[PDB]
Amino acid sequence: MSTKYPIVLVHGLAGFSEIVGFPYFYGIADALTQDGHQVFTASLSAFNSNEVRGKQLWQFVQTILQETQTKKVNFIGHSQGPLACRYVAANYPDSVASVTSINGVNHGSEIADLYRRIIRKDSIPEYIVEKVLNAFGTIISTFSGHRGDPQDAIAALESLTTEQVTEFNNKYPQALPKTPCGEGDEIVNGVHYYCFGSYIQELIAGENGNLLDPTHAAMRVLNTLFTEKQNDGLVGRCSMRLGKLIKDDYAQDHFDMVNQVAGLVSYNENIVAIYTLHAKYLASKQL
Ligand SMILES: [Ca+2]
Ligand SMILES: [Cl-]
Repeated sequence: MSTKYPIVLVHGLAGFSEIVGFPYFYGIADALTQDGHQVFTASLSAFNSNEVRGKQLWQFVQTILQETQTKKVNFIGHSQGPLACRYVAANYPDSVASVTSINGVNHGSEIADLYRRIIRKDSIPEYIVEKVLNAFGTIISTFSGHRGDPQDAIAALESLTTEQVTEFNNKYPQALPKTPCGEGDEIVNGVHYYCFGSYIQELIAGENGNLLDPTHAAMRVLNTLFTEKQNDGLVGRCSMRLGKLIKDDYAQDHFDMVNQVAGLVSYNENIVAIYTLHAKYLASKQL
């Protein structure tokens, strides 16, 4: 069961593989190709708007469609990636077979909102300020070797705020939940939409691998700062919703759902198998 249309993995941290030394979707393109699927990876700019990432993505896809002569692509995006995918699907539906959003910031990130308030010097209790700053420094240091300037992250997190995703969502409403925390239509203008998510949970005798992953400790701290108690450290469970829900109750953090860092995840969960099973599902729908 390989897909009719090529899979395009989409993320919003262009430069990751060059700076960090391994792919953002850790182990995923390899496993999908072992299974017979055509796989591309689109790495889009972190420091740009969602619209501008969507335009970069279209240029990427137009380019691969010329060569595969396949007409359409199946997008699999994580975090900011789905917003760029949504842009291409809304604009160029005849070129998009599906959009699959994995822990997408589809309605905004409470942590991005909080970081913005910090940079604006709103009155935030200092203990909250330190939790955010220290988690970001730990994440940024784990991947890049430097903790960064806290104004380093601004250009990136701005496009993930509830404000800026709301504005995006007004222009590109396709497949968005109607009800608070609902599902969207599976098919809009011929494009199939699917979503996956996860949230941090205290269950038994994990977390195993993740005990060695500094990003997981950062996510666990960030998790405590949200009004939405079910979240993945960066995005609240309901904010991830787009199109048809597949599964959103994995006990995983935001990074874990891309098998990071370096395959350190909770509970010896096989994250790559989430992606390979989903590819077979897409193929099963003649995509
Ligand atoms: Ca992890
Ligand atoms: Cl990458």
